[PDB]
Amino acid sequence: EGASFNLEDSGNFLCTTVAKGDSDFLKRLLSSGMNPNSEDYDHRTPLHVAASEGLFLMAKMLVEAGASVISKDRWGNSPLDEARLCGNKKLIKLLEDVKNAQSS
Amino acid sequence: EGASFNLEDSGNFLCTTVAKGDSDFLKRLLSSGMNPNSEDYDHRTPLHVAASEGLFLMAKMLVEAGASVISKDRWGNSPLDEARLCGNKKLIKLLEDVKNAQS
Amino acid sequence: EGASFNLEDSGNFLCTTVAKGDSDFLKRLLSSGMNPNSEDYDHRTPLHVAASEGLFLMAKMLVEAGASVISKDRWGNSPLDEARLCGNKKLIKLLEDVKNAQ
Repeated sequence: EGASFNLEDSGNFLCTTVAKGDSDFLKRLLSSGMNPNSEDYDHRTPLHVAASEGLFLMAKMLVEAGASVISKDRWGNSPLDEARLCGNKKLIKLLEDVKNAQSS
Repeated sequence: EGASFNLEDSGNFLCTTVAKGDSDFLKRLLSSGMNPNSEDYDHRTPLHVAASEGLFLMAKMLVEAGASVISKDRWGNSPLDEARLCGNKKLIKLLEDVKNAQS
Repeated sequence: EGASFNLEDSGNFLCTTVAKGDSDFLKRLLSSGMNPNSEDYDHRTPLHVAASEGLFLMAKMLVEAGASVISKDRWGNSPLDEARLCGNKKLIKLLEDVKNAQ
């Protein structure tokens, strides 16, 4: 029927969901695809939160939803920067390649 | 009756509520004794959000609730430090006074 | 029923309420029909006081109500001038956007 949350701050609710860490909840949400990424009160997209948290599965799944890596938090840090800070090889490679491609 | 909040992620919900910016509604939460020390997934206190955004009044009441200002976030900046980054002289003033009390 | 505030020294009361800093009280006040365009005896709008105090959330409520950004104070200073004195860059930006719109 064309399911779409379209909730108030649904992307910010995804920031709160990455705070929850429920990858299944997130997968079903992003299957409904309410929002790819949206800045939180810290101006951090849910991709920022996942990348800083090292949640590579959630971050890759958000990138599949459309969470951009060129977005930067309140302190001008992209999710790629957070992933590089974390040091997650798979997540670092994913965000490096995706953001470098996104620049073009 | 002693009914408490018992609400999941009190810190993150407080960050969200301060983000809304309803000073009297936060005050009503405080009349229910709302969680003084709070933090979201980025370890950012609602004090952090208020100070980075310069919400001096919200931070004023929240600190009145007994909120820890020396507490820092994922970035290692306290709400005092976040206000210093934002340069809210009045908010820096209040947070510094309460910190000198706390230190 | 068409309630109107009809309260003496409305601008002065609004400046004093900005001094109170109760954002919810002012939100409900100016959303109940009161106009914050009115200034005080010092011709300072409540927007003037908010901008000098750097009360961005409070001044944003104020502007949405209709508090003039190009109105001057007793000393001939706009709320934009008050924002520049405060040092709040973002407040300066929205006040400049409003002056251009107005």
